[PDB]
This record gives sequence, C-alpha cells and structure tokens, in this order.
Amino acid sequence: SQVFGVARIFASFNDTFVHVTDLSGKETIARVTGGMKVKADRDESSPYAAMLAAQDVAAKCKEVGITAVHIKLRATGGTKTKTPGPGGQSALRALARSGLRIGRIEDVTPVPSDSTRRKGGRRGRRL
RNA sequence: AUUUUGUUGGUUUCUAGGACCAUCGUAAUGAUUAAUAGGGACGGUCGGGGGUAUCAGUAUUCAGUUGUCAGAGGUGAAAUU
Ligand SMILES: [Mg+2]
Ligand SMILES: [Mg+2]
Ligand SMILES: [Mg+2]
Ligand SMILES: [Mg+2]
Repeated sequence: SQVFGVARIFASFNDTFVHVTDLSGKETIARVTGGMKVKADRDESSPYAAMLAAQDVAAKCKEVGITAVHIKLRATGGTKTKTPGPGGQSALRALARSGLRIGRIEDVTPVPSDSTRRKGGRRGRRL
C-alpha cells in the first residue's frame, strides 16, 4: 500500500524532536526540533513549536516519497523523567492532520533495570 | 588400754571394745513428676537470613561504523558549555 518511514519522536521537557527515518533507522529523511521554530529558550519544548516542527517534517517527507509513518515516542528516560514532554502529543497530532498516514504507535522510552545513580544528590534539587 | 596377778618396768597370750573384710539370711531391697521451663534428636517444610562461585537484564558514559543538517543542552528565566 503506502510507503512507511518511522517517526522517532523524542519529547523531553526542554525540547521536542521530530525525526523520521526509514524502517531501519540508518537513513534520516527529516529532523526538525522545536528549537528551530522559536527564538526563546523557554518554549523550545512547547506544543506550538512541536506542531510547527511536524509540519516542516511532514512537508519535507512528501517530496521524498514518505506517505505514511510509524511512531516511536520516547521521553528522556534513563535516570531522568520517563514522562513525555509537552511537545510529543502535538507533533503527533500535527502529523495525522498533515496528510501523513499513521501505522503502529509505541513508547520506546529507555527504562533501566534499576540503573546508575541519578544526579541531584541525596536531598534533591532544593528550590 | 579398763581391769588384777603384794609391787615397778612386767610380758604375750589371754581375756573385752571399737574398725574393716567375707559368707549367709532378712526386704515390696533402692532411681518422684516430665513444667503450655528449658536443652537435644527426628519430619516435611519456609524465608529478599549468611558465605562462595555463577548467569541475566536494560540503563549510564565512552568509542566505532552509518545517516542527514543547525542548532543542542539547561532553567522559573538565562548564562557558562
Ligand atoms: Mg520549597
Ligand atoms: Mg516437658
Ligand atoms: Mg505442604
Ligand atoms: Mg562473590
């Protein structure tokens, strides 16, 4: 039917990555971050910047031949937060409303089997 | 060693007295409970109890291959980077 890439979306709390590869992931087709759409550091991870990022990502994809994508959402993971950033849901919604068709959706947040020590110290970050 | 042989050492037997040893006979012959104390044995277990090895798991960081291209990071907001 359609020709699938894989939209590997990394939505942290400081930025939002929209990166579409082939199925293998060794070939990158389009990579637009929320920081290429705004000039303020404070909203690099905003839903607005992620939606704009997906439209440019979506815009670049049609001219290469990608008509549909699979979604691999991840949060920062590791020792840091496992919840996705605010930009991951809007960039995903933008892709569906941009004419790209969506296949499988998966969370690929890296999750440790206990892991190494987390930054911040014993008492946490005191504010 | 108490006696008394007129005496004093006598003298060693005698006589008596403990103290043991054997035989025999008497006897209902002789060992308190097993603590809702404890200790110990034993039987199926049960535990993230301990020690020594051994095998996972993803993650983190660093590096090699790739791939694209302008930002990335981080914060309440930034800057150092
Ligand atoms: Mg406080
Ligand atoms: Mg008893
Ligand atoms: Mg049983
Ligand atoms: Mg050992």
